[PDB]
Amino acid sequence: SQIRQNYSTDVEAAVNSLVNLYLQASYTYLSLGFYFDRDDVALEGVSHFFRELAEEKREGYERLLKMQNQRGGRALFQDIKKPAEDEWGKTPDAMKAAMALEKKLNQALLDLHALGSARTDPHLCDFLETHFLDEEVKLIKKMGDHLTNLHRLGGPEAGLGEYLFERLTLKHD
Amino acid sequence: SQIRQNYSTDVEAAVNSLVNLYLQASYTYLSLGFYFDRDDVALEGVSHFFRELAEEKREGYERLLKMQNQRGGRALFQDIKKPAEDEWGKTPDAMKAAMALEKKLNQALLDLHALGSARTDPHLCDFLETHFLDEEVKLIKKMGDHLTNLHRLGGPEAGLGEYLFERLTLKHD
Amino acid sequence: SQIRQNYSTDVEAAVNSLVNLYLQASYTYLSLGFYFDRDDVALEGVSHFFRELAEEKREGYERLLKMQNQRGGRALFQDIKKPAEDEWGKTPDAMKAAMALEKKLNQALLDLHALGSARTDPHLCDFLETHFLDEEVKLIKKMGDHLTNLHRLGGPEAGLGEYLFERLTLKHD
Amino acid sequence: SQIRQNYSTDVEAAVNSLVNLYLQASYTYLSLGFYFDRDDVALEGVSHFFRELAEEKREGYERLLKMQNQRGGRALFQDIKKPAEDEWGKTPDAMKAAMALEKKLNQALLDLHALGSARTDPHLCDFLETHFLDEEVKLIKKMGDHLTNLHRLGGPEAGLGEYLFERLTLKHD
Amino acid sequence: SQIRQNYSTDVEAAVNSLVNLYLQASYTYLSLGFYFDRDDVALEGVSHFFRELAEEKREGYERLLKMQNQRGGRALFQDIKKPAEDEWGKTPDAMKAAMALEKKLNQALLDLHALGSARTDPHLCDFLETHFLDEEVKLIKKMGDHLTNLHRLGGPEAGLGEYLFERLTLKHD
Ligand SMILES: [O-][O-]
Ligand SMILES: [O-][O-]
Ligand SMILES: [O-][O-]
Ligand SMILES: [O-][O-]
Ligand SMILES: [O-][O-]
Ligand SMILES: [O-][O-]
Ligand SMILES: [O-][O-]
Ligand SMILES: [O-][O-]
Ligand SMILES: [O-][O-]
Ligand SMILES: [O-][O-]
Ligand SMILES: [O-][O-]
Ligand SMILES: [O-][O-]
Ligand SMILES: [O-][O-]
Ligand SMILES: [O-][O-]
Ligand SMILES: [O-][O-]
Ligand SMILES: [Fe+3]
Ligand SMILES: [Fe+3]
Ligand SMILES: [Fe+3]
Ligand SMILES: [Fe+3]
Ligand SMILES: [Fe+3]
Ligand SMILES: [Fe+3]
Ligand SMILES: [Fe+3]
Ligand SMILES: [Fe+3]
Ligand SMILES: [Fe+3]
Ligand SMILES: [Fe+3]
Ligand SMILES: [Fe+3]
Ligand SMILES: [Fe+3]
Ligand SMILES: [Fe+3]
Ligand SMILES: [Fe+3]
Ligand SMILES: [Fe+3]
Ligand SMILES: [Fe+3]
Ligand SMILES: [Fe+3]
Ligand SMILES: [Fe+3]
Ligand SMILES: [Fe+3]
Ligand SMILES: [Fe+3]
Repeated sequence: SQIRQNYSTDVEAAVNSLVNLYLQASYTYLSLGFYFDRDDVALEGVSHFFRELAEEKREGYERLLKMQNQRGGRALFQDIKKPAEDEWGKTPDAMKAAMALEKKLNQALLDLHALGSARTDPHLCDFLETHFLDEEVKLIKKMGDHLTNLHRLGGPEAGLGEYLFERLTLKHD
Repeated sequence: SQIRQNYSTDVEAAVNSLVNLYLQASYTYLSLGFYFDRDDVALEGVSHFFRELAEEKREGYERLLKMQNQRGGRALFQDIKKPAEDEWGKTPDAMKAAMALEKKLNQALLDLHALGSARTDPHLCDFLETHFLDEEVKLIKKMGDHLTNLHRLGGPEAGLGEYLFERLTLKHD
Repeated sequence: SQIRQNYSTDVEAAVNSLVNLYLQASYTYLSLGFYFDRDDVALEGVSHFFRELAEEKREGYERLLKMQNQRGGRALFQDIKKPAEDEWGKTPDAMKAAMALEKKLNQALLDLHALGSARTDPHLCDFLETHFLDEEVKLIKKMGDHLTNLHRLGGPEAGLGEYLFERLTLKHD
Repeated sequence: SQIRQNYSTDVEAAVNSLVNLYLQASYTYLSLGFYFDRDDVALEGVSHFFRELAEEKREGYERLLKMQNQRGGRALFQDIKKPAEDEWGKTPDAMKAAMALEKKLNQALLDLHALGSARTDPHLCDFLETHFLDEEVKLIKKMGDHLTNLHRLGGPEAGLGEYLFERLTLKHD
Repeated sequence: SQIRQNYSTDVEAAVNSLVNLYLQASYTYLSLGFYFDRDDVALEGVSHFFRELAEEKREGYERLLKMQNQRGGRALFQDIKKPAEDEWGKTPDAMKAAMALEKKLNQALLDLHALGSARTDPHLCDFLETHFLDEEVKLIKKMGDHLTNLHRLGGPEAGLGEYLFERLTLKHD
């Protein structure tokens, strides 16, 4: 590139990798979102919560692609693997899957930041600090809170608690 | 003081004492407030309720300090003792601690009013009547009401009741 | 914590420590603020300046506590030591104490950032960069400016200069 | 009186006495106010400050007279003694006279409250608490502050300090 | 130039020269402006006054360059010499340097006008009359006024006068 300056080929490759991980995360949330809209699951606030995450992950990979072009790297795309489950169980099972996905993304971001640090790329380090690291921390905190309220609502009266959590914590209608 | 008139040195000292008690109460509510924001407690309306009390106790000690200066006494500060617990249990345990704290503050206010009465200081007596005694009575009544609704929600289905009380009585989002 | 990821127990402890330092700084500014409101000191712009700093330090420790909870650490509180003086002298003595306090806080922030760097915690490093380091630098610059104008106003005509500085530099009525 | 209930003849008399003291205080502030408007004194902010006090003392005696009629006592007026000085010196001499006057009024209010207490007249006690005691405390605190700023401005450069205090503390034009 | 008409090569060269003098004057005011913002000088109204002059000199050289192009001359730039001092002393020393700089610019403008007159270039003569000569006269008059008020404020109480002049004559906050 006539513009490329201080941008390691290893960072360029790891940015492409992280774009595939966001594409795959977005597709997982797509599937979670539709699953909760099934007539035999029918938790619209849960569905909305995951659809909005599919959108947020989408903005993540678009931001990464834009930055790849601003630095003079070249986007390379790979096949996007289907989500790990076809059916996602009850609200607490889905939320625990989402939390494990966000931990995996957060560790990928932290590995990419360590890589950019090792290549002394402060533009890369600040881009991740600014647009990604704090957003992940807030989201994981929010999922932890939701798992804790789902657990206080669980036990023998679990169907009732699931109905209440969807109605009084999550956003709907 | 060139301004000091009818202001006993014993009232001045007891005002300093009561400022330390408010500082300590404010710090207790700080700790309650953050405890309820932990990802493994996650009751935002409970957290909000205690954070607002930390603020209200803050206004109490600032009002006492301003009055100390208006009467020509001298503020003297002491170390502020840490709150009595590091972890505050469930909503009803926290609310019972808060109620015991407000009883202790209310008795301190009532002892300071008896002292000002014994020193025939009607400015002091009216300052406490106006800014403190009725606010404590209202708050204790409100905590009594909350304890009564927590008790009707307790028993075997306690986690559910705690989730409902936070959602439908306390203020959040 | 079900949410804790890449958050060292040493950072968690040093965040608790820094919260105690902010609590103590806030309490120092409380005392400075009331001291300047005494009828025999009576510099309302000086009092306002320190009261606003008590508030700003308050926002600092609340921000640190919120971040401790977002990362999945646990707030632990200790006794808050009383301020180092009961009487704070004239404006330039108070401002030199405030400056020494802000230097000590700034060095604590810089030590916590070096610690987070040594534990490769970029969320921590960016949190301090964003919310604390530049605010301290600006405040210390402002205190340096105030000390320089107090010094040009000092000497034999010191009472006059102190009255003018409070009236024409500091905010009041 | 067909309306008089629980209103001691000694309180009625002491209310008449206190009305004469307010009339005399108002007349002292009248004289202070015009003195500072003399072409050879010419401190308009000082003049304004005392004229406003003449008005405030006026509202005091009118409030006392209205209350005398509400309780069914009978206003009795006596000759109003002229102010203690024809010329009031410099700002700090005038402010020290005003402060001594407000101390004397404050002690009269405190003696009337002790009297109403000894006659178990809680309407009287609350009337003084509500309309007089806190207003006196605030005013004396304000005069103490002004005396302290006048003192920091005094010494060999006293004419200059007096000009600055009038311009930058007191209200004018 | 296909447009050049009645534009002497000596005027073109002297316009390039005068552009270098304005660049150098602008850079002097830059340095004055930052010097007065140092924590150990701290006179914000003085700093503002010189920063605005850096801007005004900037508009001067841009106006000269635009006019050079309108007449069909060719801008030629030379190295811009650093300002004559690294530290500018107190307000009156800085203002006397600024005044000497404006005298030198004013004499350069007057020499360029005499040159354009000798080449019978009335477009040049009117351009300088309209955009430069009266602006210099007003500015020098204003600097003379400031030097006179600084001198009435000088002597043994010089630090005080400097603080007052910055606060009550110059623009700040
Ligand atoms: O949600 O945009
Ligand atoms: O839209 O973020
Ligand atoms: O939604 O950002
Ligand atoms: O709540 O103010
Ligand atoms: O704010 O009370
Ligand atoms: O909130 O008062
Ligand atoms: O100051 O908020
Ligand atoms: O409020 O910062
Ligand atoms: O005040 O931020
Ligand atoms: O002043 O009414
Ligand atoms: O009018 O008080
Ligand atoms: O003026 O009340
Ligand atoms: O100043 O434009
Ligand atoms: O802008 O002149
Ligand atoms: O500023 O022209
Ligand atoms: Fe959306
Ligand atoms: Fe969104
Ligand atoms: Fe978004
Ligand atoms: Fe969006
Ligand atoms: Fe609030
Ligand atoms: Fe409040
Ligand atoms: Fe309040
Ligand atoms: Fe409030
Ligand atoms: Fe504020
Ligand atoms: Fe603030
Ligand atoms: Fe703030
Ligand atoms: Fe604020
Ligand atoms: Fe009036
Ligand atoms: Fe009035
Ligand atoms: Fe009034
Ligand atoms: Fe009035
Ligand atoms: Fe400008
Ligand atoms: Fe300009
Ligand atoms: Fe301009
Ligand atoms: Fe301009």
